[PDB]
Amino acid sequence: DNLTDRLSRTLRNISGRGRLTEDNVKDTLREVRMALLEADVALPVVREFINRVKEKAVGHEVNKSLTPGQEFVKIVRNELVAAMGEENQTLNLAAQPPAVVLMAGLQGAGKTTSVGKLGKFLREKHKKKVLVVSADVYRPAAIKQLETLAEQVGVDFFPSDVGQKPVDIVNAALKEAKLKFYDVLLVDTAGRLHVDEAMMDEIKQVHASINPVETLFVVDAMTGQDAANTAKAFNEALPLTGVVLTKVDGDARGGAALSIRHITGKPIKFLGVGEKTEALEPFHPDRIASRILG
Ligand SMILES: Nc1nc2c(ncn2[C@@H]2O[C@H](COP(=O)(O)OP(=O)(O)O)[C@@H](OP(=O)(O)OP(=O)(O)O)[C@H]2O)c(=O)[nH]1
Ligand SMILES: [Mg+2]
Repeated sequence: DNLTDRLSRTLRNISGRGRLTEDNVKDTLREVRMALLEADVALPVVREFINRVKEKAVGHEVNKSLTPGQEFVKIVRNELVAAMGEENQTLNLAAQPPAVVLMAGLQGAGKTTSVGKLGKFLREKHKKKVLVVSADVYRPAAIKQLETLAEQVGVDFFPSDVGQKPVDIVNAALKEAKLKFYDVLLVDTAGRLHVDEAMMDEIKQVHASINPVETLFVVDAMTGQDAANTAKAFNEALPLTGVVLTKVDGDARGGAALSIRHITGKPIKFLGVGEKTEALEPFHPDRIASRILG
């Protein structure tokens, strides 16, 4: 990423210094603010991050250590993690089976792909008997896409077709999920390229009839700051439990990851890091912060 190089260079010079002047701390923070802003991180997030470092990096606290540069570096890390999220947020599949995970996103965010990815993760790493279904009757080849995905990853597919109504489709799928003791039902959805009441009304009807335990917004990382604004929109119309940030491999900037948790107020739970089925990665903020700073 270009954020990783910029921050790592700015921090590296400070680490060696055995004492940091207040001007030295202020100058380094201005360079950090520019790097995050250049990475499409939202100003509300950058502003709060810089203020939190400044308060904790007062020279008295930083200069007390024998490695003041090191102490400053590791404040920046701690506050980056705080912005990206709280520890690891997982899906609650511990409630009454079947566990319904309803997935939303605008078209091309990668929700259908992510449906597959998640089903492989739940069966392989959690030994969950999984069933998936598609309420995207607007594109026919889409339903097939899920079907093909479901066999590559080894979950079960509940069939649907163009003529039928999304509410009827998920009601059938839950009924069936109960009858064969499935652990989770993942429910794919249609996307409209914009968060419009047309899209929200359909999701909220599905959502209402099927009481999902997790509502996951799939958002595309290479839309940068829009990802947070798009998810803040869906969240305002129908509350989210988690976000899946897809196409992280190609962004090369970041910012959606730093921005989503604080703009939306809900966590990034998963992270799409490849076109392949294996490329789903639970979101651990500590690991991401470490990579950004080296
Ligand atoms: N690099 C990368 N790509 C991802 C990731 N997740 C999804 N994609 C890509 O997103 C594209 C759209 O996926 P869909 O699953 O159809 O998205 P949708 O359900 O929201 O409509 C796919 O591209 P496609 O159909 O192969 O081509 P195109 O649609 O991009 O033209 C897929 O390969 C990811 O984590 N990393
Ligand atoms: Mg689709």
